[PDB]
Amino acid sequence: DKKIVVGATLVPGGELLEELKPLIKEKGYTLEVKNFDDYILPNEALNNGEIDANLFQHEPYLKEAVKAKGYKIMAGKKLYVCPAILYSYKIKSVDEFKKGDTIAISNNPSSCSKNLRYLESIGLLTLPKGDGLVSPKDIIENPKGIQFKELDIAQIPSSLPDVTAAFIDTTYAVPAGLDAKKNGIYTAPINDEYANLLAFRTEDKDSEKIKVLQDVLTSDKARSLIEEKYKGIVIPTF
Ligand code: MET
Ligand SMILES: [Cl-]
Ligand SMILES: [Cl-]
Ligand SMILES: [Cl-]
Ligand SMILES: [Cl-]
Ligand SMILES: [Zn+2]
Ligand SMILES: [Zn+2]
Ligand SMILES: [Zn+2]
Ligand SMILES: [Zn+2]
Ligand SMILES: [Zn+2]
Ligand SMILES: [Zn+2]
Ligand SMILES: [Zn+2]
Ligand SMILES: [Zn+2]
Ligand SMILES: [Zn+2]
Repeated sequence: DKKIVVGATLVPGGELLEELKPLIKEKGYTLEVKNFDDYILPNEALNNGEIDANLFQHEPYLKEAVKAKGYKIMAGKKLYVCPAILYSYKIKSVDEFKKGDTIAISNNPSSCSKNLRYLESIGLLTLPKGDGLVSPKDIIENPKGIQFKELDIAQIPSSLPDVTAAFIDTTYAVPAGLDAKKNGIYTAPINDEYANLLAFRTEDKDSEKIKVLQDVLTSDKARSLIEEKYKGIVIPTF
């Protein structure tokens, strides 16, 4: 009734929501955060009706989820970007890549494709022109003989000792104890197309609960919380 149940991955959405509880209480609502540890279940729960909203994804991921699963869900206002970061225990600069080196990448086709294009933009390889999805099979030039290890996203943090470098979502990196200042060698450009945001059932588009959530999530308090906790790795888009 006056309870809002939001599903979220701990970092950054879960902890942001937790610190916004008092502000939500000021709007006359109680907030409960349901923790999820993966990118699949939060949307199921949302479409099932178990949660009022979720905070873990960007709109492109949601659109792909809607296409594959037929969820009746929707992206809200852009909140913050979480640029992909390339981590390494073995080198400090992308200039230090050499023959035989291995990069761990997600087996998600969109993430994989996007990661390969990041590596292209820094001159490490070349891909065919266009905007379609690319894979390691499509690499035209590969000067430094970089091999790619395609893994489940949950496995990538623990792979860092066994590979040269790895692309890891901040949602996975931070709870795994990875420090981007210490071990990050490349951060992806800011692109608000990939801004994480609140998602909710299309039916609840104009409901007060979603309205309350998006108010507090775009507040000055929300901005300062993001900046104070993540300092550079999660960037507000409001
Ligand atoms: C579940 S879509 C990926 C979300 C992740 N925090 C990112 O922006 O990279
Ligand atoms: Cl809670
Ligand atoms: Cl319905
Ligand atoms: Cl309703
Ligand atoms: Cl203001
Ligand atoms: Zn806290
Ligand atoms: Zn207040
Ligand atoms: Zn809680
Ligand atoms: Zn899970
Ligand atoms: Zn309903
Ligand atoms: Zn509702
Ligand atoms: Zn060095
Ligand atoms: Zn350089
Ligand atoms: Zn202000």
